Amino acid sequence: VIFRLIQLVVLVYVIGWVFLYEKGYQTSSGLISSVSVKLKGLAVTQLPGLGPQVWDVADYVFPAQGDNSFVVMTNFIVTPKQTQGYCAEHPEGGICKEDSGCTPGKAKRKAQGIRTGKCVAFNDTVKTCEIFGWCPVEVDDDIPRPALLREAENFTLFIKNSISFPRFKVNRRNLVEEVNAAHMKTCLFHKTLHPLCPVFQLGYVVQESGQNFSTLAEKGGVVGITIDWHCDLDWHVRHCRPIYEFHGLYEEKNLSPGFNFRFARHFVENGTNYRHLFKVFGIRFDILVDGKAGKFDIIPTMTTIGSGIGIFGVATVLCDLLLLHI
Amino acid sequence: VIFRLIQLVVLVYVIGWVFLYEKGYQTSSGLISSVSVKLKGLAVTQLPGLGPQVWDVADYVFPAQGDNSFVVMTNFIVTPKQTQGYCAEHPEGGICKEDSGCTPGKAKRKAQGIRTGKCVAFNDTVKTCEIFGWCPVEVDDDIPRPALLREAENFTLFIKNSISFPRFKVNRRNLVEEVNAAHMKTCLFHKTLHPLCPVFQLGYVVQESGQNFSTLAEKGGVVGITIDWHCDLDWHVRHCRPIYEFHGLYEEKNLSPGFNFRFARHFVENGTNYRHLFKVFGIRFDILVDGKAGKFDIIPTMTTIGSGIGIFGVATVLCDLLLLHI
Amino acid sequence: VIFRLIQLVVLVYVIGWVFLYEKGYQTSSGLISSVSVKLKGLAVTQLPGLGPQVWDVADYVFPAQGDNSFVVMTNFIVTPKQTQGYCAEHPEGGICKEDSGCTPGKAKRKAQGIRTGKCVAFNDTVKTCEIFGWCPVEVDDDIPRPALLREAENFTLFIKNSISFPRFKVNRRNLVEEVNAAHMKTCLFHKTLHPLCPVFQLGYVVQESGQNFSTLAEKGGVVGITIDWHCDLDWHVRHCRPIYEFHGLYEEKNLSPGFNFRFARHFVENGTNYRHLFKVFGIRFDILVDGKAGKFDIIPTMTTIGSGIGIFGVATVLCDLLLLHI
Ligand SMILES: Nc1ncnc2c1ncn2[C@@H]1O[C@H](COP(=O)(O)OP(=O)(O)OP(=O)(O)O)[C@@H](O)[C@H]1O
Ligand SMILES: Nc1ncnc2c1ncn2[C@@H]1O[C@H](COP(=O)(O)OP(=O)(O)OP(=O)(O)O)[C@@H](O)[C@H]1O
Ligand SMILES: Nc1ncnc2c1ncn2[C@@H]1O[C@H](COP(=O)(O)OP(=O)(O)OP(=O)(O)O)[C@@H](O)[C@H]1O
Ligand SMILES: *[C@@H]1O[C@H](CO)[C@@H](O)[C@H](O)[C@H]1NC(C)=O
Ligand SMILES: *[C@@H]1O[C@H](CO)[C@@H](O)[C@H](O)[C@H]1NC(C)=O
Ligand SMILES: *[C@@H]1O[C@H](CO)[C@@H](O)[C@H](O)[C@H]1NC(C)=O
Ligand SMILES: *[C@@H]1O[C@H](CO)[C@@H](O)[C@H](O)[C@H]1NC(C)=O
Ligand SMILES: *[C@@H]1O[C@H](CO)[C@@H](O)[C@H](O)[C@H]1NC(C)=O
Ligand SMILES: *[C@@H]1O[C@H](CO)[C@@H](O)[C@H](O)[C@H]1NC(C)=O
Ligand SMILES: *[C@@H]1O[C@H](CO)[C@@H](O)[C@H](O)[C@H]1NC(C)=O
Ligand SMILES: *[C@@H]1O[C@H](CO)[C@@H](O)[C@H](O)[C@H]1NC(C)=O
Ligand SMILES: *[C@@H]1O[C@H](CO)[C@@H](O)[C@H](O)[C@H]1NC(C)=O
Ligand SMILES: [Mg+2]
Ligand SMILES: [Mg+2]
Ligand SMILES: [Mg+2]
Repeated sequence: VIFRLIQLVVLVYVIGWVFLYEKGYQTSSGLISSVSVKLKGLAVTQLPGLGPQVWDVADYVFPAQGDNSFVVMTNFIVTPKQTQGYCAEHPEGGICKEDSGCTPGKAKRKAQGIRTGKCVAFNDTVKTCEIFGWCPVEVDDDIPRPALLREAENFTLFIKNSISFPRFKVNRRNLVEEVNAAHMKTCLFHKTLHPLCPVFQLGYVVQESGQNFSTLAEKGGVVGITIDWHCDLDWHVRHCRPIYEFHGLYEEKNLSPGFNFRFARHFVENGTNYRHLFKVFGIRFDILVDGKAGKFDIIPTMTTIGSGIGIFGVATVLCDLLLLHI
Repeated sequence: VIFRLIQLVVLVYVIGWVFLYEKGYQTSSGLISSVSVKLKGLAVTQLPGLGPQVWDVADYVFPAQGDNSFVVMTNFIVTPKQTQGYCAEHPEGGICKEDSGCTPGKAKRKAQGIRTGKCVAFNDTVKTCEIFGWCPVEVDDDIPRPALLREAENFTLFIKNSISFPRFKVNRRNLVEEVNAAHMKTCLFHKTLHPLCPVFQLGYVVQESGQNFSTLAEKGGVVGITIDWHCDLDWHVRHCRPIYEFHGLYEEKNLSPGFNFRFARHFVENGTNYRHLFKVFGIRFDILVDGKAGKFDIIPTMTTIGSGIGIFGVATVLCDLLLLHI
Repeated sequence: VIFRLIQLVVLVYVIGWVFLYEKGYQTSSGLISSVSVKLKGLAVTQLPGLGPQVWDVADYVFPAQGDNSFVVMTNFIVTPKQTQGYCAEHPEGGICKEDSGCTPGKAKRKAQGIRTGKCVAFNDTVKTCEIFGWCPVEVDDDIPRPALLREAENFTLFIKNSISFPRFKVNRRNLVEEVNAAHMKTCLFHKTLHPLCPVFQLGYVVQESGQNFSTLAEKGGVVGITIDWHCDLDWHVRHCRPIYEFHGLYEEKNLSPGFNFRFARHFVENGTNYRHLFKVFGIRFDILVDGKAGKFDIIPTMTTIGSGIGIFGVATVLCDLLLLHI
């Protein structure tokens, strides 16, 4: 009788686990995703010598059109009115005492310009090789300790994620039926309180990634936002909801901490070409959307049943051999 | 004799389905893809007060260098010569009667600037809190009903998709051998007539995604272009061709319809910093390239044969048990 | 005795191959990746009529903030001070003898502007239809044979790849423990000599992709950089290292060789709107990061053991049938 008992255990396993837990009766399809991101919020940076400068979405989001991976500027160093000319290079490229030390040409690594070959004063104490390039050279030694856009903590990120399961011809948007005009007006995403609001406060996103916004704001950082669409299309499509998880690890001990990049805003003034060089420290938000849809299909159902019978057949042989040797 | 009959059925299944349909004799490798997109076409927008403005690829493609996900501008709202200053904020941030209602600071959500705390006239009828920020504030209430770049319907998208199967060291470009200089000159992609022309008319792409370009043009939209490379490398490499499928669902009832973003073109005029704010309504084309290559390999062939023998062994046991109990 | 001999062979197979080589005792999880790219190096282009122009990271990287897919400019054609006006279109849009040939409107394909309908002289020998658009029209017929930014060969690409295995809560950066401040100062990645230095010389990357930088520099190109994280988390996390492989095939015979795009730098001079049109020929670097982590888990271990017993049970039946029929 114990022989058939195992058969029931195998039958329970197949039905309970393979046929039900793993949804063996369902076929699976990946998704194709499109992510639209809009940032709302504004930061003001009043440099002691420069009047209050405002930074809206058009100025602190890179790229402006948005992408799966986009950068929100949280701190910057600006070299205003850079012009192509001769000037002393940054001392990070070497410090010279006389023109003999400087060699005409271009530095082998991290070149700042075309070295003329004569030493010139970078400042009163330090003399550096004269280069041809964007002048004055960028001085990014002093990152602002309170991030100039630390107010980006309260910026709101609206993630509009349109997914499709092409095999099942099911289109879903992360703005699920629950999300309405009233929610989009005042809702801020919370992992438990508002798990479906597609408006994310950047500080909350960074905090839920296991990171500190104040630390990430100063020198930039990385936050990974995963949107998971695990949907059972055998149920009403309204249950096909996204799951948001935030990822990131900022170790100050780790070398090259944070994220930064340089971009320039070229302009012409007084019939001369100038540019504003910005070393933008910012949090790169990588929005990775993954998921699978499961819809009942007869072909996986039959193969799962066939696999269950095959498992049953193997188990009966194993029980037969077991009883013989024991 | 029925015992061996089932054996043939299992043998037919293994050979016919596992060994041939599923190509069990082949090993499989994913692909690494690079997508190059070039947009050709031009739109002219003659505002009643502003002379005819032309929009070529450098101006309506975001990003200009292109990407797997890029935006073609189909409609825009422009705030010309925005300057950082004091002005009335947009009424969407609140309408005030007196300065008492306004509070100095920054709005908690969708902040437009630094509220000075005194109510000022946004226009004759409506007074809004004075803010410091980009002035005049954007008025995006009236989206142009005929899209300013509705001529983007006839824009041509050239998708240059270079894929590689690194395991098989096979490199393919969507410009297949069939595609030649004469085709690239006049061909427009059609799902059946010209299924290999890599030049796609945007209107056709939107139409084949199940969407209406006129609707998507006004408020933006999303079109997913999937390039599938299902190649059997046992055949000549010339048969490794891409398959293009277009995806998208635009529901006007759905909240936040379409896609839009704001970008600015900063410039200096009369020794003052200005910017042109554009609320760009556009169709975000997400080009997702997937696929797998199958090349004959002895190791999968042996395992498939071994699996077939294993299936044969299980089937014989099942037939044995069947005949006993029946 | 040969019966049990096969049992050992199956036991060796399960333990040796399934349980050990394929790490059946381990569960597997994909990774979520964020790629930060910084380009260092400078190129100078001294046009015979235009003074030496320098190109630093802010000017030759598209997008400036970087992405998984980014473009490093290696050659460009510039149309300076384009303004919206009437002028002769490029002869690629058609050559006319009289105004009768030109038709007012817009060309059906590759439109350059709004044709006024009167033929005008493009140059002394050739007359083309007058259009309204960006003037003077781009003349990209003569790509510079020595690429203007062929010095991009010695540009250094710093790939900062932060990955996470969310199931295992393991965060890794391609700046592995071996990589320190001293390495990041002077190291250049080599496939064998320095396989962990995250600073890549562009010439080396193109060369290791099977391509010639001089060829790719002139007309652009594509290089795929794959970062593979195949990590066994049963071992210390310091062994979770990335593997870099470079992919690309440049066939001059292939149609549409290379990669190029057009972007504009709009500016206002003398109270008039102008733009600098750049046809940027560049190498698009697609950084695809993939990999899987394997950590010992009891559930895969039991199923692998159960599968091994199942394989053992099937093998015993096959040996039984074999001995009967033979
Ligand atoms: N592409 C590159 N080639 C060579 N060195 C690089 C490159 N990118 C960064 N580095 C160097 O690596 C170190 C850390 O890089 P990281 O970008 O995090 O620092 P940083 O202080 O912002 O650098 P920098 O101001 O030099 O761009 C610095 O010494 C930086 O100069
Ligand atoms: N990041 C965000 N934070 C908060 N609200 C947002 C955000 N992005 C969009 N919204 C709001 O969500 C609603 C719909 O968003 P959507 O971007 O589709 O509309 P819109 O009319 O283009 O918005 P807007 O002009 O305010 O950017 C609007 O009320 C908009 O203000
Ligand atoms: N979107 C498009 N629609 C139509 N033709 C296109 C498109 N993109 C490129 N082409 C044409 O395809 C051919 C090769 O394309 P490719 O971009 O490699 O060449 P090109 O010389 O840089 O082109 P162009 O200067 O015309 O942009 C050219 O004749 C080009 O005009
Ligand atoms: C001069 O420059 C060096 C290197 O950047 C810096 O350490 C030093 O403090 C500077 N001195 C002054 C007086 O600014
Ligand atoms: C964000 O939270 C509130 C705004 O409602 C404010 O009190 C706080 O200071 C803000 N923090 C920053 C860093 O701007
Ligand atoms: C973040 O860092 C700041 C300063 O480094 C510190 O005051 C604060 O307690 C940290 N944590 C949070 C949650 O802000
Ligand atoms: C004033 O602004 C409000 C809010 O934008 C608008 O509804 C109204 O039509 C405007 N009135 C005039 C006369 O422009
Ligand atoms: C696109 O098709 C033709 C151009 O050949 C033209 O008749 C039609 O009006 C165009 N449509 C738009 C919206 O520009
Ligand atoms: C698209 O919409 C327009 C106006 O909304 C309508 O006239 C047209 O019939 C629709 N369909 C197509 C295919 O253009
Ligand atoms: C005139 O333009 C045509 C077409 O671009 C070109 O082939 C020819 O060489 C040009 N002639 C001169 C004198 O520039
Ligand atoms: C790159 O290599 C060295 C620089 O160290 C130089 O001799 C060589 O000419 C450079 N090549 C180019 C194309 O700039
Ligand atoms: C690359 O091309 C140039 C010119 O086309 C040639 O001189 C050189 O030998 C080629 N190979 C390498 C490795 O530079
Ligand atoms: Mg620095
Ligand atoms: Mg609005
Ligand atoms: Mg051309």
